[PDB]
Amino acid sequence: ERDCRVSSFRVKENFDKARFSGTWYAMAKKDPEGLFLQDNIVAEFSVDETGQMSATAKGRVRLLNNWDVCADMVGTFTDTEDPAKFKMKYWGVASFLQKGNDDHWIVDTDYDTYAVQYSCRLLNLDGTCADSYSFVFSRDPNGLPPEAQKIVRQRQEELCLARQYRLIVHNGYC
Ligand SMILES: CCCCCCCCCCCC(=O)O
Ligand SMILES: [Cl-]
Ligand SMILES: [Cl-]
Repeated sequence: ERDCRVSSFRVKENFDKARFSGTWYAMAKKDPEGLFLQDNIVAEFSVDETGQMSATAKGRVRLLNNWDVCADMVGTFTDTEDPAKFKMKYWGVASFLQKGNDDHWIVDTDYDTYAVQYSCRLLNLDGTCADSYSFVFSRDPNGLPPEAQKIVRQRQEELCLARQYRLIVHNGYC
């Protein structure tokens, strides 16, 4: 019944980069193929005078053969015609960390409590996403209040992802 075409997904009306700046703690993640950020994931958003949004992120990543390292990542956001949809160029402060360019959508936020982010890296031929990821962010590292949690669950369902998240732990690893 429900529409899972990426082209159908609503995103945050009149998204305000300035209001979104500051520290966001990842509470939950839906992983893409070949997942990178594992847990202890914290993002820092900024906007400069030209209106350009950028971010840094810290988190544990586990490169294969199970060697744990705290990745330090950088992202810069190129605007699109939709104020809530961006292209995010990202890299690690270390050369060998994963680099790339992903769609970065702010699906919903109230700026001071919760955010829902979404990226489809690759479409299916029917317009659904073949390879997606999504972060749920909280301003408070101890988690969302119930009213926000309930809104977020609705958005997770609208993205056709609600069954597919895992919780992100924060235990000072970094
Ligand atoms: C919120 C901006 C984060 C900086 C870009 C790093 C994001 C790349 C990792 C996301 C995909 C994954 O973690 O599997
Ligand atoms: Cl609930
Ligand atoms: Cl579920």
